[PDB]
Amino acid sequence: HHHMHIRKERPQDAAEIRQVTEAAFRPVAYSNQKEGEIVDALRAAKALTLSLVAEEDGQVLGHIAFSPVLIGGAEKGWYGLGPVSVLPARQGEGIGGKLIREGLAQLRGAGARGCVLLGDLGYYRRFGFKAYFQCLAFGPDMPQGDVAYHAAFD
Ligand SMILES: CC(=O)SCCNC(=O)CCNC(=O)[C@H](O)C(C)(C)COP(=O)(O)OP(=O)(O)OC[C@H]1O[C@@H](n2cnc3c(N)ncnc32)[C@H](O)[C@@H]1OP(=O)(O)O
Repeated sequence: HHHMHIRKERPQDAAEIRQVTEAAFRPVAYSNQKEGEIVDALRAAKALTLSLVAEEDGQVLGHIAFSPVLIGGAEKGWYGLGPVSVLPARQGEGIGGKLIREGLAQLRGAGARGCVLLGDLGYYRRFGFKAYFQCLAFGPDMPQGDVAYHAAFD
């Protein structure tokens, strides 16, 4: 019962998810510390498409959010990945990678057409993202058009 496992969030997790998110982003120099707010706003708007936690000994160690993105104003089965957050002390152990791979697998399994993200130049290549935006297509390549994240992201 000391094993880490990944599962979908439940309503009872909201405070802890936000605590982990805010801890992860607190020292991030370009962060305006809105990532916790964003997750909660996505949830409030029913736009938190997928929300997974990594849990061990009843504690949330990490979290990932996915939400729909519009392309040229249209819903085309594309999602944005983020935020993803792991407790600072438990980073560099593969938790983030496990959350990302599992989240992508669940999106694909539910009929998604692709995922986009903004982030580190090289890290996300291990999940198939290719290069602003990085993109992972589950079928045809990403259709052209302005990418808009949900209003929660501002
Ligand atoms: C799209 C977005 O959401 S961008 C915003 C991302 N989130 C943040 O910036 C918040 C602060 N940062 C974090 O919370 C974390 O650093 C995250 C979520 C980005 C990554 O979570 P982690 O659990 O540390 O991810 P993970 O362990 O899979 O990989 C991190 C690095 O540790 C390395 N690593 C992990 N496990 C091992 C291991 N057993 N041996 C050697 N290296 C390892 C990884 O290769 C990676 O380094 P690399 O990019 O040079 O290859």
